[PDB]
Amino acid sequence: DVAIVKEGWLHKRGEYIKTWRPRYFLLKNDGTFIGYKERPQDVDQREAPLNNFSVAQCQLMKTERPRPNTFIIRCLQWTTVIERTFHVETPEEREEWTTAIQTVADGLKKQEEEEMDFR
Repeated sequence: DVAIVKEGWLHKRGEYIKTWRPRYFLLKNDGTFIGYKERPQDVDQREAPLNNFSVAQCQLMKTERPRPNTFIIRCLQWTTVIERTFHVETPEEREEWTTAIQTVADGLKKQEEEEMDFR
């Protein structure tokens, strides 16, 4: 029952080269957040994504420097800290994305609690 919640272009900052590159991202309701260099094609041939990570259990932060309307997805995975940084042109667009991501994460957190509580 996995479905795309929101998709669109985002300016993503590199993990190694801290430069910014346009990436087409798709957020699914199972937590999947996948980004491509180009908008995906309809075939088993379609190139692999450049970014692929679950937003489950992650935290959303907003910042204005160095670029305004920046949002960061931070996940504490074991001993490794994952941080993915994105920028959009307007604060409205950022709210659009952060709300969508937070809703998906919250849904997954709800499922987690229902599995782990009072077992």
